[PDB]
Amino acid sequence: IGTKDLGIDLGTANTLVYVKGKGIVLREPSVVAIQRDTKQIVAVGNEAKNMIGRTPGNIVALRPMKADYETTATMMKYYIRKAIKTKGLFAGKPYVMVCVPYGITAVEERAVIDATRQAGARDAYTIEEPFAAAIGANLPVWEPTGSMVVDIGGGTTEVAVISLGGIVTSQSIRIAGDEMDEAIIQYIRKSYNLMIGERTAEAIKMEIGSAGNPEGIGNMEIRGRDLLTGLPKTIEISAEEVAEALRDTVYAIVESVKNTLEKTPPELAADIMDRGIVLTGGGALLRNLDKVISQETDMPVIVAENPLDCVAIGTGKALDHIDLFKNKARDHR
Repeated sequence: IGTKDLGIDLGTANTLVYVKGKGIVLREPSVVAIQRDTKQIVAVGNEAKNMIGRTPGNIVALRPMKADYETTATMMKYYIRKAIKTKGLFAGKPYVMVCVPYGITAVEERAVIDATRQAGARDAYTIEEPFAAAIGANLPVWEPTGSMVVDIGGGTTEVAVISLGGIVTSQSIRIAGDEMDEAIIQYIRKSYNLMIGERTAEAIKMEIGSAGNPEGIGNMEIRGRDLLTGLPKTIEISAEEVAEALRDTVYAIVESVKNTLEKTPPELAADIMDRGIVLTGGGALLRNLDKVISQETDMPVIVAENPLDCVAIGTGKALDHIDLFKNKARDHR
């Protein structure tokens, strides 16, 4: 009982490790450096970032979280080892709670667990990302009343209705932050014959992006490739245009919220109408998305406190409930 148990959120962009009794102790990019020819991972996280910055050549920089067995095991080994400052004398390895995407299958869950134990966990358990998000957002997930979370990440939006320590109904769509970026890229290509890159698209979304009602958000000067001449060009784009670019993405997200509500038992949907829907993840920060989802569902919608950290916090808080997740894993044997 001397080694502190761990919760790990291996996110698409950032990895966060929660240590029982200590909180978030590790905040590192979900990045790996591999040897360009032998495809071997030579650094992880901040160490990969530092090595990339020293440009030693013969290295390739990768974001492997969108994982295969050996990459998970290698990344887990690094993060577990780095987060644990001291070991127990009689049991030097932690129990580890691993955040996994919604809809993970049984065989996949056993593979994640195996990779985590290979990485040095005494034993390992999994928790679905929207359930971790609801726990970390402080929703009353253990009570017999309905709670709703909408976790908008990079590659997926997950919607879940929670009650009594479990997901009652849920939906996941592959429409999130990455797809907002792509919609912006495609709108600018079609409207201005201009090809922008990923950095500029993300910057546009962050600086003047919104889900609707973009009054006073402002305009931005952007640079990219004139598709006629192939030379770089600068134009000014408006928050109004960006809002129109993001419309189909936003309403796909709204549709997934509605579709989940439609599959939801009436009394749980009634509870949510009363307490409100909570948005988590980086995509929850899209200006006015809460207002748009609220307007389209006639339900209260709030952005969670600490929306970027909710999943990792909930993965750590799940350590006070290991019996539940123990039982969940034995279901998926």
